[PDB]
Amino acid sequence: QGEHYDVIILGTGLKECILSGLLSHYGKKILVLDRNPYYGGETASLNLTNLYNTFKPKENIPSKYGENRHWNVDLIPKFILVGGNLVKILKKTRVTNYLEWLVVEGSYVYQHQKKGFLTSEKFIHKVPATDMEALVSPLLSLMEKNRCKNFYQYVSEWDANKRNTWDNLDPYKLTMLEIYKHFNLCQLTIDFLGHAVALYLNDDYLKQPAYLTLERIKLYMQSISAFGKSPFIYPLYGLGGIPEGFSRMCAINTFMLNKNVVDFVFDDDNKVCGIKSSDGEIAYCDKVICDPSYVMHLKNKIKKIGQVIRCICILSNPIPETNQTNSCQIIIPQNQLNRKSDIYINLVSFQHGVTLKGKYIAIVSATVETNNPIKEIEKPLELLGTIEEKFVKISDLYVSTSKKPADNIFVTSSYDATSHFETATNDLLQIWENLWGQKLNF
Repeated sequence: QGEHYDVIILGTGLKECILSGLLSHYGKKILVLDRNPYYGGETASLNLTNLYNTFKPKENIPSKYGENRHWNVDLIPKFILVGGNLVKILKKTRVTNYLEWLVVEGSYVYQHQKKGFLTSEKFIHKVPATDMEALVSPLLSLMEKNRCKNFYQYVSEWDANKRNTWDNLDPYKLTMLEIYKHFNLCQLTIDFLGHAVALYLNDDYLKQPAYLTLERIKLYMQSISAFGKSPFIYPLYGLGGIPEGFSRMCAINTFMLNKNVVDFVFDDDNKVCGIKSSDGEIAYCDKVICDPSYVMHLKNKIKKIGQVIRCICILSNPIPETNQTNSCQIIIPQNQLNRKSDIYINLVSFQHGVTLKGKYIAIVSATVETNNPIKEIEKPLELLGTIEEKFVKISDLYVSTSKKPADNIFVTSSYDATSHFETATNDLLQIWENLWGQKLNF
């Protein structure tokens, strides 16, 4: 009798949209519903009116910021690694072409260098990604430069499946730390390699087999060649083209805003079999994918693991010491700020169609470790020069309580503090694997 779908998806956050795209691509019958009057959920894109309504509702919008059409401010701007899986997913689903991609102009890492007699105090530095960049890197002593050049040369020719490229270092038996020690790299070198090139969140990889990390370092290095300036891209007008893109694509094989779900329907074995709205709509389904906001009434679905702070800052000029770049990423390794998790800064501007020409947006993101998260981002904010306005959002971080829920309600994790997309893609890939029992193939 009633409407029936393979999967009903609740929320139009980026992960939900991407998963909807993949389901529609592989022939599944889906319905996508969102309580909000706009797409994007926690990853929504805001114009000026909406940025101000959301964060500064008592204030007039300054005239100097001009018209709404120039502003597309992602709440959660994550850059995308050229060689990563999101790009592969967008290719497969044929959504890539609804978007225009522009390279992020630079990649920086924080390493404090104290004022000397002939050298200024420094904080952030270009991340070297070729042998030649390493030999010339201010991150490395004269000597360490040669060593890092040798390391990059090695990785550049290294192959996980060709032993004659290993120089007798077994990457399945040796740990990454043993590989570093073979090249006699120092701790600060290890710091930026692990956090800013291999793009890890912590130093657990040091004790794991080397091949995992070599592949990632090689991937970073390969990813630059596409656009040269960095291995990261971001769409013109920001990540808001993505839900639009997927809505348009899925409609071929639909998405609905302003749809207020008020209940899950469960069968006799407590497995999801449908959803109901406040407007007396019902549909049946075999599975649900949703963000944590849709399961706040349900038992043992999500676990809070912490909070994230993001501070969106309007600047008058590029970030000092980033070579006047119109877009950039700054990775701050946790040991640099005496803390237990990294801090990240993304910068975007008129280049990516997200701000008025002459204005910039820097977004500082951190995992909350203290009673006073605003204080935790004080030093990072000092990197930005004159800040015109700040828009701060602190959010709870949830993860799902199991990878393969018996009830067939698959919950996406909250977006983490990272400035790039990998961990989001990893979560949606894990959800995909467990929906159908098979990894996505590229």
